[PDB]
Amino acid sequence: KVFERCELARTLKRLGMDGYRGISLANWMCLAKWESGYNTRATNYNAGDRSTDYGIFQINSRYWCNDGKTPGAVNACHLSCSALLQDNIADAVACAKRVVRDPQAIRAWVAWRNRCQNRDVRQYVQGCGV
Repeated sequence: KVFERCELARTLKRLGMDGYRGISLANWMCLAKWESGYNTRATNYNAGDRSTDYGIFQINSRYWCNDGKTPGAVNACHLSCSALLQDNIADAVACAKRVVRDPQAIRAWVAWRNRCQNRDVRQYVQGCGV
């Protein structure tokens, strides 16, 4: 599913993401926007290390979910990577929360550092009623 901007903002809010571990909803929107264009079925293979990024937040198979084909990978969110390709983002949100409970928090995603950090992200939630 490809979410429309405000549709996703309210969906994330309902899921408890607004201010989760100090991360504003606007930051999560900026992350999903740059990672997948709000697309839950997006996938990106990384030929260099044999891992794959899954779903709306492009969560990597090396450390977060199990796809059974990534060498010596672990599964910190304890989910099948398939769970990250659902139209319903509840599991992807639970996993994204798991990711930010680590030392780097939101900085775990390089795309967030490149396109969201120290930037005006207000735009992402404007007019969405969140």
